Amino acid sequence: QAPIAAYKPRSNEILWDGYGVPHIYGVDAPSAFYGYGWAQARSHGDNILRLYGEARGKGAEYWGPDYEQTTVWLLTNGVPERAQQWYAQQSPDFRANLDAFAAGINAYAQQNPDDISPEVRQVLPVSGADVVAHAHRLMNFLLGEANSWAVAPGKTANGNALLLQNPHLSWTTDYFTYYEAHLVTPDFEIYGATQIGLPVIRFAFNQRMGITNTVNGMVGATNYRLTLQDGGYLYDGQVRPFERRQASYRLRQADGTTVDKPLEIRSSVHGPVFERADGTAVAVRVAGLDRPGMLEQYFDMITADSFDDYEAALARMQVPTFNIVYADREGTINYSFNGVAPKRAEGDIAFWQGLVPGDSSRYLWTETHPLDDLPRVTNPPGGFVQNSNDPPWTPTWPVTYTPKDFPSYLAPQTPHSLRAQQSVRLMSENDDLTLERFMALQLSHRAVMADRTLPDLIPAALIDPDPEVQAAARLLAAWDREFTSDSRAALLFEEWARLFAGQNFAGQAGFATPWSLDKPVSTPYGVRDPKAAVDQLRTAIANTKRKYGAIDRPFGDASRMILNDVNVPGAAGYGNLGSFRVFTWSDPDENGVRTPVHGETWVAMIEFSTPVRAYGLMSYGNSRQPGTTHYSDQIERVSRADFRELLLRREQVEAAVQERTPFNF
Ligand SMILES: [Ca+2]
Repeated sequence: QAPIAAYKPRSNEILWDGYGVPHIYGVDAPSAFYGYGWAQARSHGDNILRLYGEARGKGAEYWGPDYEQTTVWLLTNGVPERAQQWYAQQSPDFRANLDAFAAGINAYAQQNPDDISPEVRQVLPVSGADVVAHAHRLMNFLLGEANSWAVAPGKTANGNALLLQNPHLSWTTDYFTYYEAHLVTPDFEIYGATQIGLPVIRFAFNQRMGITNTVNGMVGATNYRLTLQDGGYLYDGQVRPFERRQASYRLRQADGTTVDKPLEIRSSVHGPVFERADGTAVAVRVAGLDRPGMLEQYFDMITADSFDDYEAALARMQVPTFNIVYADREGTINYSFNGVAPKRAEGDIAFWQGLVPGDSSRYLWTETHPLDDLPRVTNPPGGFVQNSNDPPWTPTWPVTYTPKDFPSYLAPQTPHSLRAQQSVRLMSENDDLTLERFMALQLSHRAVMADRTLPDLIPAALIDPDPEVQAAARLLAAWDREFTSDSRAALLFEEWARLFAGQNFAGQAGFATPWSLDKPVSTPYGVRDPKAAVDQLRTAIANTKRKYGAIDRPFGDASRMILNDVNVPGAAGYGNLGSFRVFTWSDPDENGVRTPVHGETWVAMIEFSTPVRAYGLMSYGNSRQPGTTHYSDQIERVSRADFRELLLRREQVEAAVQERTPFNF
């Protein structure tokens, strides 16, 4: 009935487990934030310092030409200055948490100067405002894939909600690195993953509740085509002069000196002006520049004492983008299509994504939608919600709204990917779910596109006079259509699909029966032009041999996951082919070996039983500092889908501790 007793820390300490996951215990909130900053510095200090240096607008100054483009971009959009403003505009209690986090990073570096790379030492000390700037850059001035599931009690065997956290970002891009951690104070507990440098956990759960995120592509900014005339720009039939402001920055030279570079910032009524290569003057207008509370909003959301508290925090509209999914031990699940969306009187999403006329107040929006204007689903009749980056039109099944219920500029009405179709199928078709079964369904790696095309392609290919084309057809026909390590037909099938549906597998032109929202998990279907498709198979056969050495190389012999000296077989594949579990394989090297560019990173599954039970893995480990043993130590488990029990209970943490860091704050 009531959740288990909350632990009351009596001293400040980090207890590290065998995978480099910090469990940070603080006697108050600022102590916990300090421990967290320390931990992030230990695990990811070099890259965090680099990113903070950038968000300062000092990339060019610290590291030179390779960082200049970002510096100009951030200074033109006023990022470092606005961050100072946002910092001052924080509530006093939350500002103190940001200060403690920064102090934690500084203290780590001070105590361990040998762990900080020479190039990023000049960044120190860091400040609460540096923290705010990085978050500002990440959310506003930086598409990524993810899956998300929440399952209501009545859909489960035990009667407790289930939650999947499953973001698919790059395995290399530094600011997209996820980090796993656990924070405990007398007043709250949070477990989960977040991007390095963020002082709040974005993929969080505790004994009461949890949330996950996916990219919705919230159209938060407008690009306005300006009509230049007589030194200014035409607007409402009149010539307006630009606002002009002289700035400057330092650029590091090869000889270690810096050089002063002038930067003129021009602005129209819309916002700062950029000149494109072709000569088009474009004004960029970003919504939600006046929303300083995004970090505190996430923090209040994840530490909410009830669903009502959660929703009230969400409704602050300080988080500019993202689909957000929620579940709790009380049994509530919710999907929210979130972000800061301008109110507009006309135009669909395509109009607002292109260049909008910058010559008229007709297109100058000034207000944004409250939470209640955006697509949301709570405790639907189907007993689940999902999003796999599909437009928000099948977040549950049966649906609870249609496209007509919302302004046409909020979200597209384009065909749902085969991954998103699988997502809906896997939840809706299963009842009486256990955590074990939930996890088994997460591993789904079906070549759904093969189900949609092979029935037409095979017989067409078998009538080709080329015996090699015939052999390829039989190879494809014998395939179980799963992306398993041992599959001899999967690589060939991918190569054919690159032609049939484009290099991203999203092309629609080749199906016989087009996608339809009336049949949203069984269209598109069929091969429109079978003879043409056979010609594509012919080309694909040559492509497969060239890339991999044969038409029947085992999928997991070519597809490997390789970190340090760990090299294990791959399984699952591209989302747009229908694989739910995603590994976006790179192009092969000269030996036909390829690895994930993006895909599964932080993967966690939580049952809100009492106490909660949760399992997870992090593909690229919990640290990327040179010399760490916690980079390649999880990938072998990933290759066998061997998830770790995630440990939130004090006795569990104490039994797993491999390193103890007492701290003072
Ligand atoms: Ca050390």
